[PDB]
Amino acid sequence: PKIYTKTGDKGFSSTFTGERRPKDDQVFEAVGTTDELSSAIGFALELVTEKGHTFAEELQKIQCTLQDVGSALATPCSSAREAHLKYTTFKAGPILELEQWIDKYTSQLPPLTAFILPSGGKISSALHFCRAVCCRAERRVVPLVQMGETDANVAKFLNRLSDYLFTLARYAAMKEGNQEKIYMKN
Amino acid sequence: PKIYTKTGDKGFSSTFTGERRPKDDQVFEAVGTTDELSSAIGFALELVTEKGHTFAEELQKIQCTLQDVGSALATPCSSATTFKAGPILELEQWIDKYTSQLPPLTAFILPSGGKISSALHFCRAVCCRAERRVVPLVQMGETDANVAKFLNRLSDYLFTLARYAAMKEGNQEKIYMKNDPSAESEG
Amino acid sequence: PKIYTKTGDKGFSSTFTGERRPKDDQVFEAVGTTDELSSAIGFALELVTEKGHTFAEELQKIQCTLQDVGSALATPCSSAREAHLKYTTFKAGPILELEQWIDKYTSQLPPLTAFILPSGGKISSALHFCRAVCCRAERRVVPLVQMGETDANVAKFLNRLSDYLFTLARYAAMKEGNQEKIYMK
Ligand SMILES: Nc1ncnc2c1ncn2[C@@H]1O[C@H](COP(=O)(O)OP(=O)(O)OP(=O)(O)O)[C@@H](O)[C@H]1O
Ligand SMILES: Nc1ncnc2c1ncn2[C@@H]1O[C@H](COP(=O)(O)OP(=O)(O)OP(=O)(O)O)[C@@H](O)[C@H]1O
Ligand SMILES: Nc1ncnc2c1ncn2[C@@H]1O[C@H](COP(=O)(O)OP(=O)(O)OP(=O)(O)O)[C@@H](O)[C@H]1O
Ligand SMILES: [K+]
Ligand SMILES: [K+]
Ligand SMILES: [K+]
Ligand SMILES: [K+]
Ligand SMILES: [K+]
Ligand SMILES: [K+]
Ligand SMILES: [Mg+2]
Ligand SMILES: [Mg+2]
Ligand SMILES: [Mg+2]
Ligand SMILES: [Mg+2]
Repeated sequence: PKIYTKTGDKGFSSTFTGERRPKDDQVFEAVGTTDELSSAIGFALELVTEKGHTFAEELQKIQCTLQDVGSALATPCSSAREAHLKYTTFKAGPILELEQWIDKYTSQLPPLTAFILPSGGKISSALHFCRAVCCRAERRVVPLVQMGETDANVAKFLNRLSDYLFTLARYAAMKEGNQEKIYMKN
Repeated sequence: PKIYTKTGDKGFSSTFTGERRPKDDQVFEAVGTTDELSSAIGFALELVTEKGHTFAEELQKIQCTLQDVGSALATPCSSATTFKAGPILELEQWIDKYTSQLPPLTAFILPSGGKISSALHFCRAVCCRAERRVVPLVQMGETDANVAKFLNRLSDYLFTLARYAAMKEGNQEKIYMKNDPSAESEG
Repeated sequence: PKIYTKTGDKGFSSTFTGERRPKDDQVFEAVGTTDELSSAIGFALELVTEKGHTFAEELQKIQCTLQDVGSALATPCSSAREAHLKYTTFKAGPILELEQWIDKYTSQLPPLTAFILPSGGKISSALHFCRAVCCRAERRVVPLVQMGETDANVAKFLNRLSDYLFTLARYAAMKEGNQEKIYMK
């Protein structure tokens, strides 16, 4: 069977529960923005792997969890059978692991005091962009959690992930020798 | 007449029909996201040309069609458009060509496979976002249905091209593996 | 302190004026998309500095002004008090400077066309992506201007910045001796 089924050609698509919705539904905005984040991370990962940083494995693990995020988002509670809710439950384990990684890098960084510019070299800049896309994904998940469609832990993970990406960007810039850019109005 | 006319400085702009709409109108959201997609493809194209891949001209032709998509979107029928299906069938022929050079997809791949493949997966995700912005305009009857079908087919092409580029470069794509640091998974 | 306060874990966040609003509120969509634009420019900047182009300094100054844009957006006029005027005020100066920079490059470039594809080399193509994200940021700020939440000059600056990014992309392509790709039917 060809990759193009054409069943999505008139603007509808399927969730994991089998429910079909218009493609501009909040579910597909959330699934799609999570995929956009994972794709941005995938490009940043290519810059890590080539430039000799060592945290590539952490970003790959995050992409795996982002697939679990996408699967949970694609399983709205309002149309989920018993057997589907195995995919709606998003366990909190990965959130705790992000906190442990944030702690690990924070020990090696200078104190964060003021706002910094998104900068610090190619990899740090890419990770700041990933961070911004992650914040956008969070904004897309918030209404689904408010409507009872999605486990609150999905949004908690994305909230914590933007802190991880911020911290990893600062870590990468420090390892490259690039000092943080601080600007204050006036 | 400089490039900055300032006619957009109060938050309104003009469609191709000359109609004034606020810049957050669904028309400009669709036009803008199609332009974002074309721009992402343009950056991927730069990486493709550096590596010497064969499909640089296909991506350039796609950018041309995306300008036609933007033109159609900027011409709502309510204030008027004809997007032919030709480009959709050409995408299908290209997908078929690359699919014939690849194994069937068995594993769930992550966005990965090299700098070029990963850039194409990002273009794929932006293309899906463009599709979501065009769907309400088609459903309202403002835009030719073929515009949404082209964007639907294009994310399939970008996915297939990413896989094809990784194969030609000899790069290992990453596959999904369950991440369960707290041993909470049941099955 | 841990950077993760978890006060955002239930879908709400803070404005600079002390409001709590849901994270999908238009204020955070605008703040977030301006941050996305600044981060995209930061990546473009790294490509520019690898070639030692002096206009890296213009891109870094723009990142600073985008921080001021974000601060203004995060300080909605509906809840601002007297001391918040330091952040709600957005003067016309940065807009006029973009126009001067646009004029500077335009006098060195071939006549303007509306039929170039996003192209012209890695730097030029990256700047065309930044331009598209800039237009998206502008779309997120215009409803806040309409609601009286944000200074009109904030949207004017983002409008002008798209034109600057377009012009700088053309200028980078020319300096590299790169032919831009042209639309064909
Ligand atoms: N534009 C989109 N944005 C976000 N999510 C999407 C979009 N299109 C589809 N999806 C989701 O991603 C899944 C796979 O996408 P796919 O393109 O195979 O589906 P489709 O567009 O419905 O069908 P087809 O492309 O074969 O016509 C869908 O089942 C749906 O859950
Ligand atoms: N922020 C935006 N997002 C998406 N599309 C836009 C945006 N602004 C304008 N457009 C569309 O793109 C076309 C060209 O944009 P341009 O920036 O020249 O228009 P403007 O902002 O209305 O005018 P000016 O920038 O000269 O004040 C416009 O005619 C309109 O159709
Ligand atoms: N997802 C988002 N999109 C856009 N802007 C955001 C988002 N989350 C927070 N903000 C804004 O950015 C500021 C800093 O974000 P931060 O992540 O520290 O806040 P939070 O998410 O509310 O708290 P925490 O992350 O500690 O639980 C916030 O005060 C808010 O103004
Ligand atoms: K498909
Ligand atoms: K968006
Ligand atoms: K203009
Ligand atoms: K969009
Ligand atoms: K935080
Ligand atoms: K690069
Ligand atoms: Mg947060
Ligand atoms: Mg223009
Ligand atoms: Mg599809
Ligand atoms: Mg404009």
